[PDB]
Amino acid sequence: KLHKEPATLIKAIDGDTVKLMYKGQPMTFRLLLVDTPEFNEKYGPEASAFTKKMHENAKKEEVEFDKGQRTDKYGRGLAYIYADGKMVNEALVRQGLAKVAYVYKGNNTHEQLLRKAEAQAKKEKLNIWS
Ligand SMILES: Cc1cn([C@H]2C[C@H](OP(=O)(O)O)[C@@H](COP(=O)(O)O)O2)c(=O)[nH]c1=O
Ligand SMILES: [Ca+2]
Repeated sequence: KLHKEPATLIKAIDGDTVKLMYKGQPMTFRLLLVDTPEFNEKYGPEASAFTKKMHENAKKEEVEFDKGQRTDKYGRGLAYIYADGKMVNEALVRQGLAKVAYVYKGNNTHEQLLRKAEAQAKKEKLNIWS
């Protein structure tokens, strides 16, 4: 029911935002359903590094919008972002580098997937959960 669409990296930003070219236009994307620590907070650097590596090493980046709001109040695109088929949002949670967060009704298709990842991260006492 959701669809992956093409994009190309313009620039890594931090754990939960990235600059991508989408339909030929530069956009800042904010990753749905997650919150990484800000760069100055604990695990912030590690979260940014993690996403910078995923995004930059990817051959193919893709954007998947949910069923709701596609842009937030700051004009950031709201999407699930995939790096060579692997969801960055979920990877962050699974590594304990983000919390599931900002779960608004109707842009929450992958909520349960991410919560499962968070439970596994917490069980493994990874990073934020250490
Ligand atoms: C993830 C997400 C954030 N936002 C807004 C809510 C928060 O508003 P406030 O700025 O007023 O706190 C902010 C959190 O983003 P950041 O975590 O990037 O700051 O982004 C949405 O509106 N929709 C979303 O899906
Ligand atoms: Ca954040």
